[PDB]
Amino acid sequence: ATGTGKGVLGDTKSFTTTASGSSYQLKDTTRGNGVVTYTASNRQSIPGTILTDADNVWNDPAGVDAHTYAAKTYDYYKAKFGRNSIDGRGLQLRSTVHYGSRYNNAFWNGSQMTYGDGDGSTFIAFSGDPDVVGHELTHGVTEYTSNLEYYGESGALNEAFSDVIGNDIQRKNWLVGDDIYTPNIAGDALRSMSNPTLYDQPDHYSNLYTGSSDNGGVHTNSGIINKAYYLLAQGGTFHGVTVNGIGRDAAVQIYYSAFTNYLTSSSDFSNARAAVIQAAKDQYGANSAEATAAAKSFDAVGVN
Ligand SMILES: [Ca+2]
Ligand SMILES: [Ca+2]
Ligand SMILES: [Ca+2]
Ligand SMILES: [Zn+2]
Repeated sequence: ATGTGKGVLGDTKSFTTTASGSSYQLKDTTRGNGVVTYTASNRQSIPGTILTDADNVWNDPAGVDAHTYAAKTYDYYKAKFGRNSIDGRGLQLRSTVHYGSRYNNAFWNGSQMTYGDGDGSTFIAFSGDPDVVGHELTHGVTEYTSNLEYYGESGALNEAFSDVIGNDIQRKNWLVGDDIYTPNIAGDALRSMSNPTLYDQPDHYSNLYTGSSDNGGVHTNSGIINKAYYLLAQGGTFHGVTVNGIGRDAAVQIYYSAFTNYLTSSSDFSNARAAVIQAAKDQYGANSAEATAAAKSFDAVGVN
């Protein structure tokens, strides 16, 4: 069936649902093994209950966006990368919204995407930014490919790949989480990929966070890798190094191959530089403008 409804930002969209007895479930059986979206009813049991609606016009902005953006992310991976869901074999995509009460985060737990509502002040419902949905689902992609550990540089790479892909899905700007952060302030964000230090992330390896909090800085140090991706795609001169931009299309192919074919669970930033150079060589040639840009983007952020 074709359901309709407003997302967290008030925009009407359509998506696929399933008629089941007297009502419709928020369940799309046409993408892999399914896209299925649940409510946790403001408690913390997951997955919770499949969301239902009597007339297929939905009034659950968070669930509309969780469901729609998971279907769009499914379409994006298959269309862009030839990948069928998280495992490449059609894994069912399960999302739960209204997790907890005023809960200020969202996460991938090894099985499904779970989204808090936010407290209404700092955050609104987290599925409202397709780059956050993209971000969380890409944590499952990483689990099934490089399986990058979630500590230190490995864990920062894990984070950075989730931001590169989430951001690339929407393509609105160089920001992450901007649609759901601080609804009373325009143009800020959880992270910036073009200017990471705006939100207290380092943009160069010489300012790597080396403390133990946050699993050794995994949401901090991703700023360095996000900056390298930005320089590869957009180009720039940074720390004296000029990177000729190769555009998002080519950059995201290079990073996708790098992070799914070449990195492994213990990889650090140096290995990521090697993997990104290799993917650029695979795709454009050993001495191509693209392979040269890949190497310069890492020179620029001080990863040798
Ligand atoms: Ca209705
Ligand atoms: Ca966004
Ligand atoms: Ca804001
Ligand atoms: Zn993450």
